[PDB]
Amino acid sequence: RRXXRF
Repeated sequence: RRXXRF
């Protein structure tokens, strides 16, 4: 979630 959201 962190990576795609960022």
